[PDB]
Amino acid sequence: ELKQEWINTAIEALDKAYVPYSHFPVGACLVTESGKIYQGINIENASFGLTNCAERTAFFKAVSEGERSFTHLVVAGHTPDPISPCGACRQVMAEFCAPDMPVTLVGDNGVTKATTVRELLPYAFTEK
Amino acid sequence: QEWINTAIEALDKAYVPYSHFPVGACLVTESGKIYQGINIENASFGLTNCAERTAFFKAVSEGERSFTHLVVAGHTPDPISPCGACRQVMAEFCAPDMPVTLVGDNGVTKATTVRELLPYAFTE
Amino acid sequence: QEWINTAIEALDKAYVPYSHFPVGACLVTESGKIYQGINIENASFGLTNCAERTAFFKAVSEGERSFTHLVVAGHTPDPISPCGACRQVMAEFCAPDMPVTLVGDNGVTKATTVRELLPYAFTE
Amino acid sequence: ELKQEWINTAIEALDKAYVPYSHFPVGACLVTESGKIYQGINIENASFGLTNCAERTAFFKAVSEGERSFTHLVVAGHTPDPISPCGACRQVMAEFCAPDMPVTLVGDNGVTKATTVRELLPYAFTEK
Ligand SMILES: C[As](C)(=O)[O-]
Ligand SMILES: C[As](C)(=O)[O-]
Ligand SMILES: C[As](C)(=O)[O-]
Ligand SMILES: C[As](C)(=O)[O-]
Ligand SMILES: [Zn+2]
Ligand SMILES: [Zn+2]
Ligand SMILES: [Zn+2]
Ligand SMILES: [Zn+2]
Repeated sequence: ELKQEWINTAIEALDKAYVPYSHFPVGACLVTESGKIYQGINIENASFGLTNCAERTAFFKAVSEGERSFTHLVVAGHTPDPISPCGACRQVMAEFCAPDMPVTLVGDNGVTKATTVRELLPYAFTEK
Repeated sequence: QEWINTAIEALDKAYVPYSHFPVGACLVTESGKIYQGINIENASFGLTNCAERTAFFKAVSEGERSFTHLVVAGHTPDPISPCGACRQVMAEFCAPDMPVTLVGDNGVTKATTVRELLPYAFTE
Repeated sequence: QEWINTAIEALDKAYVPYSHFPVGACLVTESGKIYQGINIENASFGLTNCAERTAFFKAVSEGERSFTHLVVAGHTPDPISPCGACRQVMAEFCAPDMPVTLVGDNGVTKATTVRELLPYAFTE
Repeated sequence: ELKQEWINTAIEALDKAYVPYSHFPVGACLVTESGKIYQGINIENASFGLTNCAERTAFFKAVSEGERSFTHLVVAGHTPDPISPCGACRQVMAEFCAPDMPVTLVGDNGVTKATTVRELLPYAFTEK
């Protein structure tokens, strides 16, 4: 039940995207230790390199409000296969999430992929 | 003063385990809503996000598109200077005439604007 | 003219499969050495690198630290504007007085400087 | 023999770093289809988010000179375990390199890790 709600939150973010250059929305639902969620949207810039992905938007929102303990991340796109977080997003994930933290990826027609931080970013570069 | 206080109080909440250089931001909408930003570093420095951009990403994620003021604060002898990446995100979302207040330690402030910080801006 | 030609000729070599918006750069050292930059996009747009920054990274990787001119070109009606991220990298490595020539289509040019593009720069 | 030369190139980049903020050098040796190499260095900025990693510096050098076919990447750091490319670097790797392209990571005391693009960035986000 909870996972279905998180998926709906990530999907709803697709209509909150700021993507006037790619027209490629991505949505995220980041779940905290308490179960409160932070929604992420893609936010582009005319200089493409300053674009901020939905996953990172969710982390920056949560971390700015003092969140440091995360239990799940859901990411959605309008894609034939489940949306894949880019490497920059995976690196921010690794800063704040345990390797075992589950990640649910969804795409068109209900396609889903169950994964984890450890699986998305093996041998991760960290403060360590 | 409330906007200055929001930016300064953010300094004690920043995620800066690598620089120990906190930056705070207060982004104000036309409706008067306040969005607070902090800098959020990463073990890979290039993935660090500035306080100004954190505030914009928060506000834009909640549908805000009309901004009337930005305050940026640091623990600096002179009023802190927004970096060029932050200025480019300001230009994406703010009118050139939108005022920007820069703050440092011991009450020092500098009044500026989007137009002055990023002249001949790269745009759409 | 050679510096302008280097920046314009880079436009046909850019890696821009997503924007199809090429940008070229020519970075000149005090010794007269030329470094050419192109923009290099990524499927994740946020990992895109601008032509100006490509030129700086090339030059700095070869030990260059003294820069006397930067030319930036685009296929634009007015002279192309460096984004704020590029301006911040210029400020890392260039004196405020270093001249910057901006170029667009049909011979349009704009003369500027690091100091004018990024006033009150965030620094060391 | 060739791999030892690439490792020396990546190690030599450690003395070409521009890292006045972290004092954490990273070196890279990117090998093209012809065997010509591009050396990468870490290049920091006072605004940390504009820092460019050694791996990406090597790719940007090579790609600016028309290179699009890469056969190996070596990365070096002064680290107890073999240096780990961050996720941003892995994402640029995936733009230009085949999943099977080998990656050699080295650290202090000759420690080495043999890996690949597919292993560093599974289920990679791409143009596809
Ligand atoms: C799937 As993405 C472009 O938000 O890293
Ligand atoms: C003053 As800043 C490092 O947040 O651009
Ligand atoms: C003019 As540009 C997109 O290289 O900063
Ligand atoms: C190991 As690195 C900081 O060059 O991604
Ligand atoms: Zn991403
Ligand atoms: Zn900044
Ligand atoms: Zn730029
Ligand atoms: Zn990296």
